[PDB]
Order: sequence, then C-alpha cells, then structure tokens
Amino acid sequence: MTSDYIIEQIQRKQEEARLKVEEMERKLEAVKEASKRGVSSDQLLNLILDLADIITTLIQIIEESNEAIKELIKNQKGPTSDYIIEQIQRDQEEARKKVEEAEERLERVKEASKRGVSSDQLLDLIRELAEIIEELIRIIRRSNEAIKELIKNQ
Repeated sequence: MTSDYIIEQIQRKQEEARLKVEEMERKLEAVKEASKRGVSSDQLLNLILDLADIITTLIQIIEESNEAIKELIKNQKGPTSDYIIEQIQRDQEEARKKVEEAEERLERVKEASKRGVSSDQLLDLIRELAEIIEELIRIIRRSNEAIKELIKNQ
C-alpha cells in the first residue's frame, strides 16, 4: 500500500486499542490468580471492581472498533470488498450479543452483594464471569488482526 493519512489513523487506534487491552489484561490475570488462592470475603469486593473496569473499558473499544470501519470506507479509494467489511461487523455484532451477558452477571453479583449472599456464591460468579470475558475478548482480538491483513494487502 502507498502511505496515506487514513492508514495512520487506523494504525493509532490499533495501538490504542491494543494499549488498553494489555494494561487491563493484568486485571483479568490478577482476578483469576486471586480466584485460585481463595481470597476471603473482605478482599473479594476488590475483584468485582477490577472486573467492572475491564468490561467498561472493552465497551469503549467496541464503540471505537465500530467507528474504525466507518472511517476506513469513507477514505478508501479503490474496490473495497463488501464481505471483509461485513465480516468484521458480524464479529462486532457477536461482541454486542455476548457483552450483554458480561454486563448481566456484573449486575447480578453486585445485586447479590448488597443482599448479603454467602461468600462462596459470590466467588463462583466472579470466576464464571471471568470466563465469559475470555470469550468476549477472542472476538475483539481477531477482529483487530482482521484489519491488519486488509490494510497491508492494498
């Protein structure tokens, strides 16, 4: 491809999206790592906030990823294929579906915490919640890669 303004605009968001993922990943790994040990109830509260940060951050990324497609096609000169653009959107569409589950259990556990539900139940939701995010991020990571292949082959 020939260098152009729009290329670098896409490039930075890939770095910015990657940037956040790499930092907050420490939360994801830290939360699981804490789960193995079996931290007591008092400490458990910390985990909920840690997961909340991850989900909230990802939502912003999903919003940005949607915009990335929009910016790419407006400034693209040449025959852009519909299938690749659509393919990425479907991955985001799946991300939209799954994230609802992540938010749902995020709310459930918090709602459970207020009532005063036993420690073991709260922990079960955390580790289970962590697994769902792992499924969520797979969609995001590959879509991030999808852009890399497309832009280079121009």
